[PDB]
Amino acid sequence: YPGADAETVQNTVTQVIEQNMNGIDHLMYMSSNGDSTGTATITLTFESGTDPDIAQVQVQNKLALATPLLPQEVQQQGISVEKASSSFLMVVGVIN
Amino acid sequence: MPNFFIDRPIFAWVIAIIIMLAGGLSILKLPVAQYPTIAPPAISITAMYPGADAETVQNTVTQVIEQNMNGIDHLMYMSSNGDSTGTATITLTFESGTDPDIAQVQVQNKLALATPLLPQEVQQQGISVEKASSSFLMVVGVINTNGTMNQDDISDYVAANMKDPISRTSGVGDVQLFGSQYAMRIWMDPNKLNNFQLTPVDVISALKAQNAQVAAGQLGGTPPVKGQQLNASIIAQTRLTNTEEFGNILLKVNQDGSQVRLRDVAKIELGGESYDVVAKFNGQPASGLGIKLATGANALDTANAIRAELAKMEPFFPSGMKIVYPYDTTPFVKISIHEVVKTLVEAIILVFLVMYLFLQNFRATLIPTIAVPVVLLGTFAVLAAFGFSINTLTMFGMVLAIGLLVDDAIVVVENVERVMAEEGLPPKEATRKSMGQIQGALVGIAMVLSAVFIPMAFFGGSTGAIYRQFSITIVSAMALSVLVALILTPALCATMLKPITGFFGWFNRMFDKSTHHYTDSVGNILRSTGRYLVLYLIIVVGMAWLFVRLPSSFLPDEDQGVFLSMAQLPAGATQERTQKVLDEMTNYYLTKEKDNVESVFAVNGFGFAGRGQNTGIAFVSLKDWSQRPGEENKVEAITARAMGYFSQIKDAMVFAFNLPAIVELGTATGFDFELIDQGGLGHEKLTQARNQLFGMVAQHPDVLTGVRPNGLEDTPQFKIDIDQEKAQALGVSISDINTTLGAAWGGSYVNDFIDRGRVKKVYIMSEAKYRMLPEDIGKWYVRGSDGQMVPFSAFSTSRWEYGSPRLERYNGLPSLEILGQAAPGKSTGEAMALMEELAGKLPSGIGYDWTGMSYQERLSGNQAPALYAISLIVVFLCLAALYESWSIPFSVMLVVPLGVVGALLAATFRGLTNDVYFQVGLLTTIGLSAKNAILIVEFAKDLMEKEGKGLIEATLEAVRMRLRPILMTSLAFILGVMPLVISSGAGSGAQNAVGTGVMGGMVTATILAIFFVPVFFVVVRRRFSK
Amino acid sequence: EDTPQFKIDIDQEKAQALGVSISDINTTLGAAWGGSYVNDFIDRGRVKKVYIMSEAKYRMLPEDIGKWYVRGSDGQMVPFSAFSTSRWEYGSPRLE
Amino acid sequence: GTDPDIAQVQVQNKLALATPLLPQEVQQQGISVEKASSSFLMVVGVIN
Amino acid sequence: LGIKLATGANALDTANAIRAELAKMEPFFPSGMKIVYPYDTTPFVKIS
Amino acid sequence: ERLSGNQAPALYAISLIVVFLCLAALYESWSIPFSVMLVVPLGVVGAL
Amino acid sequence: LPAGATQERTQKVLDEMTNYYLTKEKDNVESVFAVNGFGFAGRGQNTG
Ligand SMILES: CCCCCCCCCCCCCCCCCCCCCCC(=O)O[C@H](COC(=O)CCCCCCCCCC)COP(=O)(O)OC[C@H](O)CO
Repeated sequence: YPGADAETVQNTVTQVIEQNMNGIDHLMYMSSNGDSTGTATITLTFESGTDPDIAQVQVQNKLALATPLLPQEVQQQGISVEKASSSFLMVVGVIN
Repeated sequence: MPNFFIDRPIFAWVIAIIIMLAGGLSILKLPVAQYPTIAPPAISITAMYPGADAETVQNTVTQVIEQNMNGIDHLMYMSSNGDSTGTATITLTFESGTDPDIAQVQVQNKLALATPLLPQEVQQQGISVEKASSSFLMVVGVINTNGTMNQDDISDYVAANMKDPISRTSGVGDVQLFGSQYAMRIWMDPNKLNNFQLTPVDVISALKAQNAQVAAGQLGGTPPVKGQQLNASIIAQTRLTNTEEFGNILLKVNQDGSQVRLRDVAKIELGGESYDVVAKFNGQPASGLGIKLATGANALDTANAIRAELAKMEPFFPSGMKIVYPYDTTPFVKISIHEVVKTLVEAIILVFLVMYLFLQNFRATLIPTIAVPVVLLGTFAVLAAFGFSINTLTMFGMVLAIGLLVDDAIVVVENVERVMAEEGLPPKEATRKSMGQIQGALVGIAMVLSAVFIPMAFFGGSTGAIYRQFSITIVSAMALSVLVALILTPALCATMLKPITGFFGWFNRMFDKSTHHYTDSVGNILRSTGRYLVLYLIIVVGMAWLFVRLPSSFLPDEDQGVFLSMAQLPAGATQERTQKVLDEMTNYYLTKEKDNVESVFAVNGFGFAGRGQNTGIAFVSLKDWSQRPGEENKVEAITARAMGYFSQIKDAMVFAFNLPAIVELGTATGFDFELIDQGGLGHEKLTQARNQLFGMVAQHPDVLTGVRPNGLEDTPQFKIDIDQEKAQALGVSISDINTTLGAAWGGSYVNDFIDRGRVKKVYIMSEAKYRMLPEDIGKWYVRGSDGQMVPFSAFSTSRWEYGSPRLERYNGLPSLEILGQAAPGKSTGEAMALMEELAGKLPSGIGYDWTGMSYQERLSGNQAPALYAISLIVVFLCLAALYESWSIPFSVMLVVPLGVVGALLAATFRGLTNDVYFQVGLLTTIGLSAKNAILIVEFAKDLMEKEGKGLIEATLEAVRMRLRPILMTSLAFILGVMPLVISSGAGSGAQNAVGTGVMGGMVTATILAIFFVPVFFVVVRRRFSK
Repeated sequence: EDTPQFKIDIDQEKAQALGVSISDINTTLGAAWGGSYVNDFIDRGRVKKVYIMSEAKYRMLPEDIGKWYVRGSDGQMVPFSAFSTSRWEYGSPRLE
Repeated sequence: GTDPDIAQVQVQNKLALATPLLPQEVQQQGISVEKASSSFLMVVGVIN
Repeated sequence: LGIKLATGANALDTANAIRAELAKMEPFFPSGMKIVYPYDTTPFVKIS
Repeated sequence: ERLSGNQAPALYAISLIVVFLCLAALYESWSIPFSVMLVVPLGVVGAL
Repeated sequence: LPAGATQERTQKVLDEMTNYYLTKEKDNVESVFAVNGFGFAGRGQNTG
């Protein structure tokens, strides 16, 4: 949500998406945040053994219902759904 | 195996304990729902194009979406319709068993690719893809008692506060809000706009600018300057949030310098997104929440959680705002589950009582009491393993299977008791000898019942799913009953039973004399076997007569506590007239039926055939069943009385009806006929062909009855057509004219604004009084090139034309859905064939097709007889295997007509139909009668072989030994099913359908088999001897 | 933790008093201070972005706001000082 | 062994992020993400 | 129409479905029309 | 970690019950499993 | 770094950290890849 702050992002984007992203099968918890650059991140952790592909499909389905309620700028920018990990496998530094 | 566990009772107890633990854990972890997924997955696409008519919607939205629905797997058919409110609906029905999530995501992906082609207004509104085959667990209506705030305020309150807690409640898989949050509504005034020489184009342009977001950047952001110390984020927010701020928008500055603010040419206030629908609850403004149960969630727990949350939020509501529950399916589910559990417990108690009456000792009676619960718990564990739930179908499957379980336990225990009493053996040796007489029969019967029930699970469609629930439940129960009969009950008989005047003396003497008389009767019958084969043929002919003359059905209608009633005013009727009609309906319901009706949720501007201002609905909710005694207080009687009253309303076509048995599905009665346009003949030609077909079906009242459309007829419309020559001569752009007309009379969604931390729409539309009559077109002016104001009457012409308020398509072609049902006493197949024949005489370029229920009927009719043939062949092969002969099985397959006769007689006399419960009851009756015949024939054959007895002597001994367990099982099952037959309370339609057929079948089978099976055995043995 | 935020308020009434468009003000501020991604170009056979932004030394201090001029309706330049004011307020750079 | 449904879902999800950058003519014409190959199963000629 | 096969689909089932779909279209063809099949790879599978 | 700590006791209870049932089934008695199931506290004390 | 810190101060702190790792822990530490302006707790010029 370019040009927004944390409060506006939380009120108008993260809160709207969180409402619909709820009741998905094998959902265990979800934590979201929005920074001063206008970016909202919502992370949904599912039960162990859940199929990540079907989980992503359901997340996409629920999110698409929540899209028409967001600010038009968010629609223009686009919303990306992809499986997430926290820790790096490796870092490949390059020097001269 | 029985001999293995006769000497190892502890291992049998360990197995029983494992089964009990698995069943208890599964019961603790099984979902509870009224019904499972029956209807095929249907995904619905909804697109809103405000201010548009049916042709505009169909041409700009529905046609474009329908042309881009390629590469979606397992698609059965597709239908759509765009109504005059500006809403386009496209429904994609997929083959049964399709993954709903995959289907929905595929549809969404195709629509996301095909969205850039839609009008900017449709894209800005948003297109919704969602599952349409789901049903609402409950509807939570929120009303106002004081009468301070209208329904827009209530909808905003529920959206802002009540949606989040309800959505995050455990088990709530989806929450749908009936209504919408606020929206800044701007009501323009043409007189004032012309006063300052302005246009709705100018208001749209001056509203789009303000309330934008600026990426103001960052103070000291990278790449910095060497030595920077402070880094801060710049926040530039020129936002508008109040009505006063919106009224301060500047549109013009006159020559003298004065400023023309927005409030000078408009009335700005907070309103609703749309005003099409007005919902009331007993006459008060209301909103609502459509709560849908999740996947694998417990319905009762979810309902309790929702109620607890709503009660928690009660103290914080505004003044005089309360919660009401017009619709709720939890009380019915709870009553049904309790009734089934009570039936099972009563069946176990009755088994105990009959066992003590006949065997006369407590040690024997305790054994079935231990055996049957083990089988039930194992059945629950198996259901859990198969992904099933605890719903009406599986519960009634258990109730129907409670006959096989008690039959198995009774057979084993009674055989052991008879062996002990007659041969004077100890319990262990008597059990070992007894299990050697029936252990092969139990396996043969397991195979035979598997063959009888499994093929029923291979049907297709909605009926396929309904039959699969019953088939899996009953087959699992029977398999566990047979496994337990070979493992546990032999051990219990070996260890528990002890070696072997008054009322019991009298009963014993009476039963001994009865058995003597019965054996004498059978002996007399076997001397004239030829005479009684004619009686068997007469009975079979009567069975065929009753079966052909028995009306067919799908499921019995039930009193769920609620029913519907919808009005339909003539074409052109407005919202006030429909509200008057709905108020009359509500007054009738709350005055005449005050002792039956608890609330009326009158939804104005809504409908099922088609939305509009001239239609309405009322979800009448009745009181608790305990407050509605008698048949006069049920839903059917209330509906009939209302129909009697509503026929006098000479203002609308008001008629009430009950809900379907499965709301997920539709009526499921009659046929669904679509009249497609396969030659591009237009709407007029298609309507003429539909009228011609209606004229044709009117000539066959004996085959087709109640054939009617499922859509709205053509209605008058106001045609205003701009004149290009005059518009250009006066220097008026067509874009300006179209924007002015659309924004003034249909409304425009300009941009959004942030109020109380929520992004809310901004709408501009004319004030009500300036867009009501054809004479109001001349009140609106559009600015010319030179700055002069030109009225719509100087370059436009107006006339009244005709057009459809709701257009339809089927599989991408224009369509006209036609509904109806077959005349009494005629199968729906004949009505479908007649409709196909009559639709073939219609003009060239006009086709047809069958949708929904008719689709499923074709699919299942393609399957009906092959499964029966396979079942019969497999049963015959299993019986030939068991009896070691190709001819003996016919003495066991000829008992099938015996129980069916009784089932048909009971259904006919009681005036029931051939619904699904009837078929399942028939199958269980056939299975149990076949079990009895199998045991009789096997005992006779074993006597005739091992002990070298004669044919007649062996038959007589077999029937004498088998009489008692047959009577015990029949009495126990009949008594255990009698409450279902007599039940007439809540959800008693399914109970009666399940119980009456079973009771009649058991009565006739018990009376007839004991006298006919020996006849069949003797005749077959005589015929095929050498 | 909470960070200072340089809130700048645009007096629209004064903006039209001097004949300066709000759209022009927004575009000038965004492009000058936050940088604007205009379009792409081909660099050695790879598509890369084109960015426009103020030089570092002109977007550092709060008084650098008044160094930026926006053309009025009649073609006369107007500084941001003539139709805007700014203040410092605290806020959260990232809410959770 | 890859699931074609999930493969198409992921491909289209990644495409949805690049679509805003494409020209307007491309989007107006319409982008299609089919799960098929370069070879033809069959051809159905129609003549008068 | 050059028909391609969705990945993971059965060629013979798809060909049967297409040939059954066309049978619903022939009745409405304007006089002179005729469906001709100049290329098909499923008959080889069936006959082999 | 909280989930593991919460579900630890049920694991021990079900494991002990299953071992007792298996011993009773194998040894055809309710008393020999008891004689064998009283030795578990003698190993757990050592582990602790 | 404190709220409102700039890139230079974070880079100075990261340089201190790298110098410590490569001087005090030169026996155990082999390489330090200091990324300025990046973190797992949100982005910013005060983080590294
Ligand atoms: C202790 C635990 C025990 C648990 C046991 C549970 C077992 C339950 C398993 C049940 C699993 C079924 C799920 C399937 C669901 C998808 C079905 C798809 C529909 C199409 C099928 C039509 C068909 O395939 O149906 C005909 C096919 O055969 C048959 O039913 C087979 C009959 C099986 C007999 C079993 C006997 C076992 C005892 C032997 C000792 C073919 O005929 P068609 O119906 O296709 O059409 C006919 C027209 O000629 C053309 O239309």
